[PDB]
Amino acid sequence: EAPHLVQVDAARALWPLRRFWRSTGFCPPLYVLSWDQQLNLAYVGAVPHRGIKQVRTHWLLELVTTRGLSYNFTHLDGYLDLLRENQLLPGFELMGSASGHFTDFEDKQQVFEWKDLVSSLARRYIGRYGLAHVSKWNFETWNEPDHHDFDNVSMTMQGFLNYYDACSEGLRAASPALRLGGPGDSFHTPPRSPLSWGLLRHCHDGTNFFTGEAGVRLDYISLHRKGARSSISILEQEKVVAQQIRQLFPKFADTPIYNDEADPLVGWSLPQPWRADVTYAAMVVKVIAQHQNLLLAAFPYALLSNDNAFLSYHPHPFAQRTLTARFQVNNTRPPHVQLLRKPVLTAMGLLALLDEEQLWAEVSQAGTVLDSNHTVGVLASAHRPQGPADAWRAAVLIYASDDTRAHPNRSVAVTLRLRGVPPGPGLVYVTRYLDNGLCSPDGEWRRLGRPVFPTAEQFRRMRAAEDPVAAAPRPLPAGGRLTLRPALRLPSLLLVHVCARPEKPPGQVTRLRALPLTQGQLVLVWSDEHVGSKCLWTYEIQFSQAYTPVSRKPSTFNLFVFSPDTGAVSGSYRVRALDYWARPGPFSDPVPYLEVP
Ligand SMILES: *[C@@H]1O[C@H](CO)[C@@H](O[C@@H]2O[C@H](CO)[C@@H](O[C@@H]3O[C@H](CO)[C@@H](O)[C@H](O)[C@@H]3O)[C@H](O)[C@H]2NC(C)=O)[C@H](O)[C@H]1NC(C)=O
Ligand SMILES: *[C@@H]1O[C@H](CO)[C@@H](O)[C@H](O)[C@H]1NC(C)=O
Ligand SMILES: *[C@@H]1O[C@H](CO)[C@@H](O)[C@H](O)[C@H]1NC(C)=O
Ligand SMILES: *[C@H]1[C@H](N)[C@@H](C(=O)O)[C@@H](O)[C@H](O)[C@H]1O
Ligand SMILES: [Cl-]
Repeated sequence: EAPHLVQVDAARALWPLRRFWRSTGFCPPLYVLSWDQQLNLAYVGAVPHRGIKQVRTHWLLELVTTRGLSYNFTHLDGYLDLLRENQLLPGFELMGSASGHFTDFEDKQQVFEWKDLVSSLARRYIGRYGLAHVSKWNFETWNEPDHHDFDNVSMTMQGFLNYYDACSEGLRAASPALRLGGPGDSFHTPPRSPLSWGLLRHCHDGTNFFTGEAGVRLDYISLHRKGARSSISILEQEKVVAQQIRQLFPKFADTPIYNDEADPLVGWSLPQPWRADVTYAAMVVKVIAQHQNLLLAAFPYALLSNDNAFLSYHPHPFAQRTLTARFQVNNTRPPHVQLLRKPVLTAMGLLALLDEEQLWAEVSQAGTVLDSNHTVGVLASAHRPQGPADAWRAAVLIYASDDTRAHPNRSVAVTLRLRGVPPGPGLVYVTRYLDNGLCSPDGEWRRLGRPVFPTAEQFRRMRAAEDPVAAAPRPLPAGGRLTLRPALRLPSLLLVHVCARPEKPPGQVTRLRALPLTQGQLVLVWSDEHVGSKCLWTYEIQFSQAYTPVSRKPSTFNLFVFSPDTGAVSGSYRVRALDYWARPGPFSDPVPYLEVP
């Protein structure tokens, strides 16, 4: 592209910037407690600053069995505990037959039983995690009721309404604070998608199966719309459906709309080279910027989820719609699993640095102003100080993305003119850059000859490309102004982080834990919930076999694979935050690790 001017005015905070994109999801195949999944959700929960919050999970109610009605919740307990351990919430689709029990939602007895199952499970988890926590969950209907083969379950139009009423009453009986929505489907033009449009009319005007009341609770409306490789198309399609909802159903004018399957392209398992690397990452940011700049900044849009928490399959470790790249290394004894962080997951960590107020910004090319429906765009945020562990911040995230198309020839000259940064102590800036040249684990894999079972050393070389290229903190010029002139590739992401120096140093890393990978290798993962500030250079890790630093390139991602040359991993580990002014936080409580022949 021709040169782009990107202006950001830090003195001009316009309105809130809600972090509406912090969701992923997946469908188990016909698993959720496997070691593979345990590693996967550790990667998902390791996005800093709760950058991913929800995991929308299909078939949760196939993790419950019945007797008689009694319910065995053992498997469901295991999955929800695993999300909880990783600071994640279920996108709780009320989806499953309870291992064959439910077959017909026009059978009155089954409808009552469904309500009891939903009451029972809700009360259980309110008891297990607390009401405050469970009230944050998006309980949702069965996935895509108009595009699903219900098979051994009979789910008619009326059945779906009966089912819904049982979901709603089941949750109500447990607590009125619990949230329910649906249908989680595309809303094709009537007379298509009868169960989806039918749900809305039923909730607007229909009769409640249990109470006879006119209308039924619907806390949010969830749709699914994908891009067919176009980013802007997602937004376009959402607006058409939201307008039809608004016109047909006056009561839903302020009802929140979710797009909880908002992917570039339908079909997660289809190999696509652009899914492997920064191409997918930059498009995801582009879609988000489009939503903030062209919609939210007036339909009541509240949530966007990229449905990309699936585990990839041989022979396509990198090329599927996944946050991680899975390698089932079958030539070791015993065989083991390794995951790599793909650029899309790393990108969610850059988005996570965006703060609560949107700053004025303008992108232009030779004086023509361009909105986010273009290949180059920006999201800029500012943060107002909380306490003494906090201070003023600005985060500027620039994308260069031609959707699913990557051209190795293609670059863009950007001039970033940041002004209006308020006076503050120890002002510094840090840049983080991602492109396919420097930061593609898939690139490194292909350069090594695409080994199906990479060696330990080969895995090290691939992982070295996971993190962005980071420039050390530099002091900001006086007058609160900064001009940068980066060359950006297409695709690429550039985050410019400007921080004032908090009075106190970082807080403590917590919930350190170690997941075994194989002999001589483990994953360390931790929480940043008490660290306080986002102005972090790295997490210093120490190992006592006393304590010595594990030297590594800077990384703010809350997970590290330890794979020393020696295979000596027995001992204890501890982790602490290091800020932009070289001040450490307190070390986490340490975690022991013992390999036993
Ligand atoms: C290493 O061992 C594992 C055994 O766990 C092998 O995993 C299996 O890999 C195949 C893919 O080559 C998977 O089959 C695929 O399933 C999907 C979804 O149903 C389907 O779309 C594909 O066409 C294909 O049938 C299979 O699910 C998977 N099984 C498990 C339990 O993970 C892996 O292939 C072995 N690696 C090598 C190189 O032999
Ligand atoms: C519940 O299911 C689990 C695992 O599937 C099993 O270990 C447990 O014994 C079951 N409890 C029953 C049948 O009461
Ligand atoms: C985005 O730009 C294209 C032309 O490049 C235009 O046809 C489309 O309508 C635009 N969409 C929006 C929502 O601005
Ligand atoms: C939505 C979608 N049809 C699927 C896909 O695109 O692969 C997947 O994202 C999800 O499991 C479906 O509900
Ligand atoms: Cl996709």
